[PDB]
Amino acid sequence: GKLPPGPSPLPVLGNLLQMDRKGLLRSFLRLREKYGDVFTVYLGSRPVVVLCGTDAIREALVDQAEAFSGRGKIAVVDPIFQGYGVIFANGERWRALRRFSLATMRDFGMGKRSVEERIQEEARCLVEELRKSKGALLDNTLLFHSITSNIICSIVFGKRFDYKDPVFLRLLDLFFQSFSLISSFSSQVFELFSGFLKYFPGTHRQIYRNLQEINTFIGQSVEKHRATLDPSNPRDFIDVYLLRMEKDKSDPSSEFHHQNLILTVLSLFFAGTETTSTTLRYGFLLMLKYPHVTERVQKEIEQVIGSHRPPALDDRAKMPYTDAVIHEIQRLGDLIPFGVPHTVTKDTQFRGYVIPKNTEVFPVLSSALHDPRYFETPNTFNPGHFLDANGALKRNEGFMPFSLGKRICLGEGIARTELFLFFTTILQNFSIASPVPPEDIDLTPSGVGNVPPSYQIRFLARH
Ligand code: HEM
Ligand SMILES: OC[C@@H]1O[C@@H](O[C@H]2[C@@H](O)[C@H](O)[C@H](OCCCCCC3CCCCC3)O[C@@H]2CO)[C@H](O)[C@@H](O)[C@@H]1O
Ligand SMILES: OC[C@@H]1O[C@@H](O[C@H]2[C@@H](O)[C@H](O)[C@H](OCCCCCC3CCCCC3)O[C@@H]2CO)[C@H](O)[C@@H](O)[C@@H]1O
Repeated sequence: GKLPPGPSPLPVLGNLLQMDRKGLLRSFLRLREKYGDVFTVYLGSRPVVVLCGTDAIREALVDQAEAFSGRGKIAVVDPIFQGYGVIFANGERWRALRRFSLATMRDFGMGKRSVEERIQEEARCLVEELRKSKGALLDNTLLFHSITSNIICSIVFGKRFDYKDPVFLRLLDLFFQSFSLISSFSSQVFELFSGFLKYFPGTHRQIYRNLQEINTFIGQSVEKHRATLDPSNPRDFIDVYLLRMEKDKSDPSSEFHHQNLILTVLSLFFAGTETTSTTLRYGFLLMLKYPHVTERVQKEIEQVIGSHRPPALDDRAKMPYTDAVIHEIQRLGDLIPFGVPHTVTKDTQFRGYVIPKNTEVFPVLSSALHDPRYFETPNTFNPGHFLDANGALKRNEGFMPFSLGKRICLGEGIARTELFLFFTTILQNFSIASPVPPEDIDLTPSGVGNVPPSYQIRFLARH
């Protein structure tokens, strides 16, 4: 090869002068145009292989799934995670934590009720809360952050919080503030030059402080769990982990220690809230812009579910139009546009190039989600992208918003359940309106995560 082709770097500065000022995603897409679907870019000293297009991403993450199963650091959060917890671990630590997390989230949670039942109940609480606004203008950001946070709380703490609980809201505010800071231009600069910038004030110090405050709270919950534990009846993720810590106490090689507990719980909040919340927020923005689509979803809800019974996950298979709409919301939403960093786990043979062991790799998910091979109108909201000639749901190789391979989103099922039940339970009970006429609504957004514009909305009780 030897490494994939790319711009010639400077020492220290890497490919700074070949980057685009609009950000990392724009820098990558521009470089793609010159160098092709697989290229090397130096971010500071670090060479990083970038994978664009559906093929290159699948050839890596699926065809060499084990080789591309490594996880890269994110400079602004590494001082917190330090390669612990389920997202940022590698090797055996990652395998053990992922195996445990998959199994546990599937089986243990608030009131012994299933994840689906907990989401249905959160949706019922949400409908009750929206009813109280009586059609007032609101910004739905807070409530969407609240319901997605409450699902993770149900899983990990075995409880949910009232929407107006002030301590819940103080910690929610400072937690979600972190995402904006992580996806900012300043944090992208920090990705490049952290080795220098860590010695100076900046967003990285605010991100650190916010997440440490959350870690303190998680620590306090772990102590409270331990003090109230019934080993015959584990409540939630924390109880199950404590029991595993007990089961492995005599094994100093075990990953099931305190640091992995705190940071795995943090990881579930970090990965499980913002993306799901912003998807819902983006979805409702689209539903304001395209009332004919929203009307059709409501028609389908009426036909399949009706106007009394709450939506259930079983309904989704009978609702291909609504399902296609959710797919298209995720696709156009493109909330994690250049993926979460991977690494190769060994020197890796890829398209004639050799990628040394531990080289970082970015799967540019955006480039699959906008691939014109797979989506006739990639920049236009089109639920027909996911519907066949008989009006049935159709699957698409370009559709990869949860990534692919061994690192695929651990919470894809939960996220899928949340989108379906929240969208349908809301629309079953409320129509929507806003001060801005549909044609005037602007969908224009961004870093590791995408962020749509702020907007007002009215939830109008139907009946
Ligand atoms: C619409 C919502 C969501 C989207 C689009 C999304 C997408 C993603 C993506 C792109 C990744 C990176 C995979 C990779 O490394 O290539 C990821 C990882 C992850 N996600 Fe999600 N996610 C969502 C919601 C959730 C939820 C609700 C949970 C938990 C219940 C969750 C848990 C995780 C975890 C733990 C990882 C790290 C996986 C690993 O490193 O093994 N996600 N997700
Ligand atoms: O050689 C110095 C100058 O080069 C040209 O500008 C270049 C670059 O030198 C110029 O710096 C600019 O790049 C923008 C800086 C990139 C930093 C932004 C990064 C911050 C971190 C994450 C996102 C990327 O874009 C142009 C790309 O062609 C200009 O045409 C001339 O002013 C001059 O020749
Ligand atoms: O006297 C203080 C206690 O009040 C009650 O509630 C506690 C705690 O038990 C309870 O867990 C609560 O937590 C509120 C904060 C929840 C934050 C969770 C966030 C994590 C990150 C994403 C957003 C959600 O804090 C309350 C105030 O201290 C508890 O019922 C009792 O333990 C005790 O009476």
